[PDB]
Amino acid sequence: EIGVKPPRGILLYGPPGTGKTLIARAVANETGAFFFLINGPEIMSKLAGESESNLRKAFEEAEKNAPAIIFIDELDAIAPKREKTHGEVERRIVSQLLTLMDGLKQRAHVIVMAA
Amino acid sequence: NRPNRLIVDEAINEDNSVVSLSQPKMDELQLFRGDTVLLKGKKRREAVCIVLSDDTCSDEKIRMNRVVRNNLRVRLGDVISIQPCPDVKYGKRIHVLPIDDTVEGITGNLFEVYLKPYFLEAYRPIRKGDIFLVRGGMRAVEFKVVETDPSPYCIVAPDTVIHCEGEPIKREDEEESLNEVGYDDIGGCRKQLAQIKEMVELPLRHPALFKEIGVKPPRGILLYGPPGTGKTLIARAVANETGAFFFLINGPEIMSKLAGESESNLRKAFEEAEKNAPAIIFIDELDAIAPKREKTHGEVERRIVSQLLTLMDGLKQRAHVIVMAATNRPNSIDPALRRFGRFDREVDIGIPDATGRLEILQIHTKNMKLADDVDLEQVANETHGHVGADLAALCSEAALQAIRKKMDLIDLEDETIDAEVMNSLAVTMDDFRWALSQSNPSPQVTWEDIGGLEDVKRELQELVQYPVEHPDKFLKFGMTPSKGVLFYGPPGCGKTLLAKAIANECQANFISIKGPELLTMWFGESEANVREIFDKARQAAPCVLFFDQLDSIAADRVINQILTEMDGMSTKKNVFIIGATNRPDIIDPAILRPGRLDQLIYIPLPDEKSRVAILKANLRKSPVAKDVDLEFLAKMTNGFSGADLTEICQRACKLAIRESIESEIRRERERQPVPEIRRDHFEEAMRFARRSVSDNDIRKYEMFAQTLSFRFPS
Ligand SMILES: Nc1ncnc2c1ncn2[C@@H]1O[C@H](COP(=O)(O)OP(=O)(O)OP(=O)(O)O)[C@@H](O)[C@H]1O
Ligand SMILES: Nc1ncnc2c1ncn2[C@@H]1O[C@H](COP(=O)(O)OP(=O)(O)OP(=O)(O)O)[C@@H](O)[C@H]1O
Ligand SMILES: Nc1ncnc2c1ncn2[C@@H]1O[C@H](COP(=O)(O)OP(=O)(O)O)[C@@H](O)[C@H]1O
Ligand SMILES: [Mg+2]
Ligand SMILES: [Mg+2]
Repeated sequence: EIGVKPPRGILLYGPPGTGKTLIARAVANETGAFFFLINGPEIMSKLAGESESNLRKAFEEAEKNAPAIIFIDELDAIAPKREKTHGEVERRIVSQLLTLMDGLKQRAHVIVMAA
Repeated sequence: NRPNRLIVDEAINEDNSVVSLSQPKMDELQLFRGDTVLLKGKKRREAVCIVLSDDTCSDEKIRMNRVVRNNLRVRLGDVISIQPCPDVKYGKRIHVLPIDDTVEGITGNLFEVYLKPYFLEAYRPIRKGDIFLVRGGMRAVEFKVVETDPSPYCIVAPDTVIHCEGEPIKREDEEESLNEVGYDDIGGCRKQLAQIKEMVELPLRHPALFKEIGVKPPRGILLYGPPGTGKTLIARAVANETGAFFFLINGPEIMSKLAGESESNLRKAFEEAEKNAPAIIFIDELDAIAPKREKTHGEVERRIVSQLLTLMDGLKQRAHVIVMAATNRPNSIDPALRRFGRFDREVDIGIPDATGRLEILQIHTKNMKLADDVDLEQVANETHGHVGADLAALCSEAALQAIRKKMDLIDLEDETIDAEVMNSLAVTMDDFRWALSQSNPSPQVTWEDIGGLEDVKRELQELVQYPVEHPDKFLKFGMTPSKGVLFYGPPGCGKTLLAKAIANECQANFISIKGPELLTMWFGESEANVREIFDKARQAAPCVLFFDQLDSIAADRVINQILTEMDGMSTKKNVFIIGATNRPDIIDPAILRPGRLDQLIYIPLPDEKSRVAILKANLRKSPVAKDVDLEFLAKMTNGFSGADLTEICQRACKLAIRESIESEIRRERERQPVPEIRRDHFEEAMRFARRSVSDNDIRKYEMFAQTLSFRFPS
C-alpha cells in the first residue's frame, strides 16, 4: 500500500564467531516461510555445467514454495572477483548468480541471505 | 508543436467512444464530426474513438475520459497526436476478457449483463488491447480486448459477434503494463536522453535522410557512468517508445550460458535484429561480456569478444540496426570495441544535479503515499552526492521509518494487518530526515603583531596585492612585479613575521627555509634541495618563499642553482621571494641583481614608539596592569630588539602569574587575583635581559646603506 518493494538480498558479514549462521539457524527455526539452505562449495558438480544448474534448480525450488528464504553460507566460496578468477566454471557460476539476483525482482516473493 | 498535438483535458459527457475537439481545430485538420480517428500517446499505445466537438473545449485541449486516459498511458496535461483512421471495417468476431478482481464474486452471465447492452447499437470502435470499463451488475467490471477480426481496428456492428469465454487478466500483468517505464520516468539526464534519441531514432526514422547527405549513421552507442545513474533504466525506456524491434542482451546472462551456447545466442540476436529491421541491439554491462583482450584468463571470453567484433564489423547498415552498450567502467571495455567503427559514440551519464535529482525524487515518490508536510526540494538539496539508486534506497529507508513509527500499534504475529493503521500510516518529513541521517553519499600571523614598519607594510602591499588589486591596469601598462626582496639588518626587526603577514593578507601559504638546511653534504642533494624548493613554490602558487640565513647559503654551486631557478621562475607571476641576511657584505652581487633580488629594504631596530606599539600588542596577548609605564619599558629597551622586548613581557607575565597563583593558592589552602603584571616584574625582566645587537652591527648595516637625486635637464 505504501509502495516500496521488500529488500531482496541481505548480506551478513563479520569476523568469525559473531553469530551469522546462528542468525540463519534462528530464522530457519522460527520463520513461517519455507527455508532453503545453500552451502557454496556444495554447488560444485563434476558434470559439465551442472553447478550452474544446481544454483538454478535451488532458485526454482524456492519459486515453487513461495514465499521462501534462501541462505547462501560462505558466499565468498562461490562469489569471487571475476576479474581475478582463473576458472571458467567459477566465472559462469558467478554470472549465473548475478542473473538470478537480477531476476529476483521478477520472483516478487523470495528473499536471499548470505554470510 | 503541431495541430495533431493536443493537450490532454478532462471529459464532461464523453464516454469511452467519443472525443471532443474544438471547431477551429476541427476545420484546421479538415476533419468532420462522427469520423473515425487514430489516437496515439506515450509508450506506443493507440486507441480508436468517435470524434465529436465541444464549444466549451479549449482549442489546444482534447476531451477524453479517465478510461481513455488510461488506455493512452497518460494523464491530464500530457500531449497526444490525432490523425484520421480510414477504412475501419465492421466487426465480425471480437474477443474481450475481464479482469480477475473486478469479476471475483460475480457469477452471472458476463455477456447479457454487461457487454451486449454496452455494445447495443453503439457502433463502438475498439482496438486490440484496449481497456474499457462498463457499469452494471453489482459492481463495475473491467475488460481487455485480446482478439478482433478484422484487426487491429474494427467497428462493433449489430451483426458483430461478441464473446468473452476464456481466462481473465491478472492485476499484476495490468499493473506492470500500467506503471512500466517511460521517458518521463527518467529524470536528471534530459540532455543525455535528447542526445540518445537524436542519435538512435533518426537513423531508425529517416535512413533516407542519411542516404541523401551520404553519411552513414553511427553503428554503436556506448553508455558509461558510475553505478546507480540509471543506464539500464535508459535502456528499458529506449526499448519502450521506439518503433524498431528491441533485443536486450545481458552480459551476465551470456556469461552464464555454457561455452559455445553464448556464441549461438549472440549469432541469434544479430540474426533476429537483421531479420526484423529496423532493430536495436542492447548489450548491458558490456564490460562483463567483453573483458580486456590483452588481460583475460579465459579463452571463452576472448572468443566471445572476437565474435562480437566480427558480427559488428559484418553489419552493412542496410538493415540499419544500432547496437547499444552500457558499462560501469568504460576503460574495462576492450580497446577494439572502443575503436572507430565499433561503438564510435560514447555518452556520459553523470551524477544528477539539484533540479535533476528533485525530478528523480518526484517520480520515485509519486507512487508513494505522501503527506502534505514533507517537502521534496529540501531533501533534494540535502542529497548533494546521491545518485538515483541511492535516492531509491533513501526512499525505501524513509518508508521503513514510517513503518517503524506505525510499528507499535501493529502486531507482527497477526496474519493480517489492520486497515485503520494503514490509512493512518503516512510518511512525513521526519522520516526522510532520519533516512538522510543514515544515508551516506556515494595563515595566522597578522600585522598587529609587528610594531612599526607601516611604510614597509605598504610597500609589501605594493609588491604583492597590486597585481590582484588592479590586474586590468597591469595589463594595459607593461609590468612584471618584482619577485624578490632583500631584508638586510640585525635579527631584530621581525621580518620573519612580516613574511607570514604578507602571505596571510592574500590568504596564500608561506614557506620558510633556513640556510644550513639547504646544505646536505652530498654532491648533488643540496642543489636538488633548492630545485625542489623552487618547484614547491611554483606548484603551491600563490605563495611566498622565505630563505632564513640566505647569506649562510652563500666550489659552492647551490647559489648558482638559486640564480638558475630564479631566472626560471619568471614564467609564473604569482610567486614571491623574500631574503634574510645576517651580514650584508658576504652575499654575492649576483644574488642581489635585478630580476632576482631587486628590492633592498632596510630593516631597522624597533623605534621607542614602535616599542610602545609592541608593548600594546603584548598587553593584547596578556592582561597587564597599568601600574607599569610602557614608555619606561620602551626607553629601557633601546638596545633591545622587538623580540627581546616581547621576551621581557613574557618573563614579567610569568613572574606576575606566579605571584597571583601563589596568593590564590595560599587563600585556597587556608580555606581548607593579579594575572595582570606589576612594575616589579617588569623591572625583574629588564634586569634579566641582555643586549641583542651591539653598535658595531648597526655600523656595518649603516655602511652597507651608504654604499647604496635627479632633476631632468632644462
Ligand atoms: N550473539 C550470540 N549470541 C549467542 N550465541 C552466540 C552468538 N554469537 C555466536 N554465538 C555462539 O557461538 C558460536 C558461533 O558459531 P557460528 O558458526 O554461529 O558463528 P559465525 O560467526 O556465524 O560463524 P562463521 O564466521 O564461521 O561463519 C555458536 O556456538 C553460537 O551458538
Ligand atoms: N534519473 C533517474 N530517474 C528515475 N529513476 C532513476 C534514475 N536514476 C536511477 N533511477 C532508479 O534507480 C535504479 C537504477 O537501477 P539501474 O539498474 O537501471 O541502474 P544503473 O546505474 O543503470 O545500473 P548498473 O550499475 O548495473 O549499470 C532504478 O530503480 C531506477 O528507477
Ligand atoms: N622591530 C620589530 N618590531 C616589532 N616586532 C618585532 C621586531 N623585531 C622582532 N619582533 C617580534 O619578535 C619576534 C621574533 O623576531 P625576530 O625573528 O628576532 O626578528 P628578525 O626577523 O629581525 O630576526 C617576532 O615574532 C616579531 O613579532
Ligand atoms: Mg556460519
Ligand atoms: Mg544497470
